[PDB]
Parts: sequence; structure tokens; C-alpha cells
Amino acid sequence: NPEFFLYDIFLKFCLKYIDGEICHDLFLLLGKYNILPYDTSNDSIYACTNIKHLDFINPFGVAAGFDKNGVCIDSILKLGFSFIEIGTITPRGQTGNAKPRIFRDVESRSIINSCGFNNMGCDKVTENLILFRKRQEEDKLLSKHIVGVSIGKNKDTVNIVDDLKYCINKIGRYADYIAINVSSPNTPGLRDNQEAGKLKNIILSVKEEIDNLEKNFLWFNTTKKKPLVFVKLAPDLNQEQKKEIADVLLETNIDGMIISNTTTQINDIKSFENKKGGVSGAKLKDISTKFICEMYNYTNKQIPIIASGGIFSGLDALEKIEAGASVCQLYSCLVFNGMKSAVQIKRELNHLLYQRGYYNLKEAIGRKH
Ligand SMILES: Cc1cc2nc3c(=O)[nH]c(=O)nc-3n(C[C@H](O)[C@H](O)[C@H](O)COP(=O)(O)O)c2cc1C
Ligand SMILES: Cn1nc2c(=O)n(C3CC3)ncc2c1[C@](N)(c1ccc(C(F)(F)F)c(Cl)c1)C1CC1
Ligand SMILES: O=c1cc(C(O)O)[nH]c(=O)[nH]1
Repeated sequence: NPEFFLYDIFLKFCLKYIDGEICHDLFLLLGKYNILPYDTSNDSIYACTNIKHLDFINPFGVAAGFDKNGVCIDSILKLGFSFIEIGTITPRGQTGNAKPRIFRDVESRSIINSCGFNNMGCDKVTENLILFRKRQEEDKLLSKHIVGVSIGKNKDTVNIVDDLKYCINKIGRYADYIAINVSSPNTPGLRDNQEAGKLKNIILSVKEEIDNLEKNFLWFNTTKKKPLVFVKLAPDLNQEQKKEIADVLLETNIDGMIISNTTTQINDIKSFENKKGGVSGAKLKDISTKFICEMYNYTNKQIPIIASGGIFSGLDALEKIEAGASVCQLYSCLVFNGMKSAVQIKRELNHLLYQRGYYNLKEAIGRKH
């Protein structure tokens, strides 16, 4: 498309001279005024995918933390993504940790960030999403797109479940699915909530609040159904903990599990030495894919997987799919490849299934095993 490629020229300049968050702000500003490129081409019906009754028109979305406030949904989706996960949001607004809090190593295609759940808050983001859903009702290019909401807790909150209830009660009826973020490394003490008991109570409380929205049309979202419940897991756990978690998720009946968030155990990027925050990008790819393989077995194939971590190429995506993933989220690939990310990776993925003899994307899930 003539429009996508023009932004590629500025991409290398930005990654070299401009601060990361200015780049983020500009991208949100471009999309706010609908001057970002569009991809209105039909997607391969053999590349479509689904999680339960959620039907994704293609297997690529944008991971949480990119449009943390839902102010740029239309333009991002129209870049060629099937869905976007907004958030992570909290009940009360937060400015996050001090800036600068985002750093990029172009050579390794890696990012380290210490944002700290900066967001307008549930109320304002809820307003933004309500505005999007109204625009969705009048734009054909948005009728089949999916919007999930990642929810979290304020830094000063003590109990996580209390904050999760507020988000569900206010933005729950506008979300196609809810992602439980208990894996951020930039808010103290959160990852400790991944212990089985606490995670079990979290999932039941989140699933209880969603089911209770009906009791007290209701679903002003894409599906017209109640939102599914997903959990995003951190990769820095030992094997016994992963086993407990798998047992919890299945027992609690989780609709899916995102794998994964950022990691804190990587220490071989020279420009990131002595910096706080979680690391994203290519270096996280192989680590995350194994977390899927492990969890996919621990779950006995009964819990769908959503892949997030170092996905840059169509083959990187098929590695995630064949490992057990049903859909993929991008974040760093967007940062380092830009407006063309979705078009390039969708074209590459279609080329791949053709050579490998697959009938459709569904045939590839877990074929690695
Ligand atoms: C600057 C930055 C901010 C992020 N913010 C969030 C967030 O708010 N909530 C969340 O669940 N994940 C967040 N993430 C993690 C991403 O969603 C994703 O898991 C990570 O970037 C790895 O994917 P990638 O290798 O394709 O970049 C953030 C990542 C980065 C780099
Ligand atoms: C270079 N870039 N850096 C980013 C970054 O650091 N983030 C934050 C989350 C961590 N998000 C997006 C970042 C981009 C981005 N590739 C970009 C920004 C601005 C321009 C320009 F030239 F129009 F101004 C261009 Cl062409 C491309 C954006 C499209 C995904
Ligand atoms: O889940 C998360 C959250 C953050 C943040 O808000 O700082 N950053 C990440 O890399 N992952």
C-alpha cells in the first residue's frame, strides 16, 4: 500500500534520535486524527482463528500496554490487526514511574520498560471505549474487530480482587474479553499473586463479577456476549509453580492464558545494564515459546494459548502456533517494523502454511508436539 511504506522511512530516524515515549505519543496522535495507513484487504479465510466463541478474522493483534487508555483503537485496528488489548488499566489513574521509563536496543530488537501501570483510570478509559463502540456501530472496517481489556491494580492498592471488581463493573459490558494481568514486574508484589491459592481466588472473583453483570441490550461489544476471562502469566517462575497455576486455571475454568509478559532475568544487553523494568522483543522469543510448550502440556491442551513475546516474522508466529498457540499479539514488532507490521507478518504467515501443506491455521495448533 502506498501509505504504509512512507512511514518506514521515518522509522529508522525515530529509533535512532527520538525518545521512545515521544514515538509512542506521536503514534497515538497520528491514529487519533485518522492519518495512519489502512489495510482494507481481505484476510485469508484459512488464517482465521478462534478462542471458544471469539472469532478472530486473523491471528495478529496488538498486546496490552500500547494503547493503555483506548484513545487510538480505530486507527491501530485499521493497520491490519484483528484485535487489540487495551490497558492494563487500574481503577484510579496513575502517572507511572518517573521518565525516562522506556529504552530500546535497535540492534537486538529489544525493549526494556518500567512504565508502572500509567493510565487515565477505569472511568476515563471506559468513556473512551464507549466512544469507540459507538464509532464501531457506524464503520464497516470495525464491525468484526475484537477489543479486550487488560485489568490491573493501583500501586497503592492492597487487595487485587477489589480493584478487579471495579474494572469489571464499569468496563466489563463493553469488553469482548478480560485479561487478568498478574505478571507485571513494575508494580511491587504483583507477581507474588501468581501463587495458586491467590490466583485461584482472583480468577473465581473475576469470573464471578462477570457472571453477575447479567443478574443485576447488556453487552455493548462486538460479540453481544459476556466477556471471556484470560490470565497473562509471567515467565520467571519455577516448574512446580507452573504446575500449580495450570491446575488452578483449568479448575477455575479460564477461557485462555496469555504467554507471556516481560522478563527480568535477561542481563546480556549492554545498553540495558543496571536498568529496572521488564525486557521485551526478540531475546524473549525462544524463552516464551517454551513457556507455551510447558504450560500447553501442563494444561493438557484444555486451555487455549495466546502468544506474546518476540514475534517479528511469520515463522516466529508459526513457531508460537505450532507450539500450541491459537492467536498472537505483537508489541515490539510494531515498534521496530512500524506501520507495516501487520501486513508484512500476515503475508509471511500465509506464505508459510502454503509451503507446509496446512489446510488452515487451525491445523497447525500444537503440531510441533
Ligand atoms: C513499553 C512497554 C509497555 C508495556 N505495558 C504493558 C502493560 O501495560 N500491560 C501488559 O499486560 N503488558 C505490557 N507490556 C508487555 C507487552 O504486552 C508484551 O508482552 C511485550 O512487549 C513482549 O512482546 P514483544 O516481544 O512482541 O514486544 C509492555 C511492554 C512494553 C515494552
Ligand atoms: C519508532 N517507534 N518507537 C516506538 C516506541 O518506543 N513505542 C513504545 C511502546 C514502547 N511504541 C511505538 C514506537 C515506534 C513506531 N514504530 C513509530 C513511531 C513514530 C513514527 C513517526 F515517524 F511517524 F513519527 C514512526 Cl514512522 C513509527 C510506532 C508505530 C509503532
Ligand atoms: O505487564 C506489564 C506492565 C508494565 C508497566 O506498566 O510497566 N510493563 C511491562 O513490560 N509489562
